[PDB]
Amino acid sequence: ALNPESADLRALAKHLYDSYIKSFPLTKAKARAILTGKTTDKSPFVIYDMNSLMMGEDKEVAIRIFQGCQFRSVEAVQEITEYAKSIPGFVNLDLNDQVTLLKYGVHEIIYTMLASLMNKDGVLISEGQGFMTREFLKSLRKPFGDFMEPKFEFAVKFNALELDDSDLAIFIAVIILSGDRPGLLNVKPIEDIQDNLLQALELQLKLNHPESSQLFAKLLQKMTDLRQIVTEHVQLLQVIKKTETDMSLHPLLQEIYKD
Ligand SMILES: CC/C=C\C/C=C\C/C=C\C/C=C\C/C=C\C/C=C\CCC(=O)O
Repeated sequence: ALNPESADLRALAKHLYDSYIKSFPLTKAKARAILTGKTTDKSPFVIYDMNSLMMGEDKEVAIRIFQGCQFRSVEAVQEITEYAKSIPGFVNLDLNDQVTLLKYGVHEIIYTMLASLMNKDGVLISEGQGFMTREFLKSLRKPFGDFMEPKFEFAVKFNALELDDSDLAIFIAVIILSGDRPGLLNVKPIEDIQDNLLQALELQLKLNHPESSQLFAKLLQKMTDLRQIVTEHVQLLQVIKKTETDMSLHPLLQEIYKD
């Protein structure tokens, strides 16, 4: 009994999933397959101590690792940015609002997808070839040992929803196209787009998780969690700025944070 109205939403869902697969080299599906011994050819090298770290590379630890994450983030911003362009209506919006939606949405999206590469013990690195334990990270020199812990806590709770890539594709689209962003010139156009995006997600979740009662509301509530993650990460950098005057925060990343 898929009426003609709902039929339009499915088409949107498929389009986004398609652009999602095409913009992100390491999907949750692949991540899970690596993480759960579902292989012998895609198993990762593990880093849990200083020795394994150096035995893993095939300037100091804490700093070297931080610069690393910096490189990746910027790469992610680039991937998320290319995904944005595929969202119907996004490029058609005011150029300025396009920049605002990205600057405010990029990190909320990065933490959402990061969960895909995490389990309670650690996180995949280098496109899945490596796996760095939570303990190792939670032990790095202060205050770097506090950088990852908050994301892990999100991940663990967030992964309980058991969402797959097709679900995520729409969710992250909903995140970007949010009219309540600071400095938006024309909120209306943006809200019209989020409206059917939320309509797409709801059907998507409905059909794909017929048993999960109120999955739509549970997922939307998680959006609060992402926000706090961003908030405290920000003041964390402010500290790193002061304590490490010789460390360089990538310009692209520095531009996103003037908010
Ligand atoms: C361990 C670093 C070395 C290589 C990186 C390879 C893959 C990266 C994947 C996971 C690494 C762990 C965290 C990085 C993920 C997101 C960035 C973390 C915080 C955001 C920092 C920011 O953008 O300000």
